Amino acid sequence: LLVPKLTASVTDGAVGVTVDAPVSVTAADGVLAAVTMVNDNGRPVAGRLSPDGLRWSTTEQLGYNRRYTLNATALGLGGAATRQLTFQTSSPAHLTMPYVMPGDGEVVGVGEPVAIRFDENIADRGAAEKAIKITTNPPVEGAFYWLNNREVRWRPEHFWKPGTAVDVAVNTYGVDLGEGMFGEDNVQTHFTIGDEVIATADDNTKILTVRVNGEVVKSMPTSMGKDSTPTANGIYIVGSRYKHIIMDSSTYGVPVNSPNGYRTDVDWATQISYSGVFVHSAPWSVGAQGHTNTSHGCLNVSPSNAQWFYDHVKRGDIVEVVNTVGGTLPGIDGLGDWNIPWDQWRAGNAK
Ligand SMILES: OC[C@H]1O[C@@H](O)[C@H](O)[C@@H](O)[C@@H]1O
Ligand SMILES: N[C@@H](CCC(=O)O)C(=O)O
Repeated sequence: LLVPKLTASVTDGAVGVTVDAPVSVTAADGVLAAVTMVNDNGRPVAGRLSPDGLRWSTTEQLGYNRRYTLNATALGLGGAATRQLTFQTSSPAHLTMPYVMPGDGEVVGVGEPVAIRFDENIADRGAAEKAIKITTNPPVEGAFYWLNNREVRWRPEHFWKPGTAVDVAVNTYGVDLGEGMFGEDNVQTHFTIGDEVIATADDNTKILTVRVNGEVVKSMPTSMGKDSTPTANGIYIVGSRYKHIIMDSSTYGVPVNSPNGYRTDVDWATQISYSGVFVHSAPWSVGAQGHTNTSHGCLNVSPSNAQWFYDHVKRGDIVEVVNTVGGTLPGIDGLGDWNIPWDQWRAGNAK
């Protein structure tokens, strides 16, 4: 009695069809007897019909800047219906690829933020935030904050609880991130929080004390930045580690040949700020470690203590510096996120 009906997720003649979602077709009062989608070159798009014959959907990534033609026929006891629909997908001016840290499957410390760094400036930060889905278990409140025009961070109010699972789905493919810039692809990463490791460098004592789940496990004499190039106070996130590295002040904005410049090969170096602070082996200053500050800002320790730090501290662990004559590490350093007050971080800066 009733003629079958076709309903597609696109309209014939549409332009700017976004490719963040599959294209589908549904039949009512009948079943789908044939569904094909081809691009402007005639090549078919992969799809799948549901077992009950009522719903077809694309099953592969749809492309930017394509003209697709969908042909569908529904058949029912009451007759047949055929439709042909042609539509154009989004045509980006630019593409941007996101890069996520930390790495997939990593175990990181209680200070590790989620980091999503785009390779282009993001004109619509809110669109980017909306496209990033963070799952936590146990669930905890967190929020986004932009360090610069390309990199956004997500973290909770307080250091993570050990044993928390964190899942990051950056679903930017087909999403307009402003001014015609679209996501180059999706990215999906997962990590876990390990032991709580917090090392405190107190300028009053010139000791760097490492605590693991609240217990003191190591007490390292240190020499921090001299009064003219002091170590900033505050909370530092542990970054990369190196068995050896050439520390080149030009990497951190300071000409080597300038008064505060340097180019030094050091062993057992753990990065704790993008501004170039490391914990590292300093055989030349062992006499001053635990007594006086001599460095350009780095936390000088002994060879054995630097190796110990390399072996026992991981990305996302915390170093807190207190009581120096320096200022406070900038919240937007790169590893300084925890120095931003929570009310300010939570409010964000997407606008
Ligand atoms: O996503 C984590 C972010 O926190 C920063 O401390 C480090 O650069 C990486 O671990 C990353 O950029
Ligand atoms: N490092 C160089 C200058 C580097 C730079 O300007 O980036 C020098 O002092 O010799």
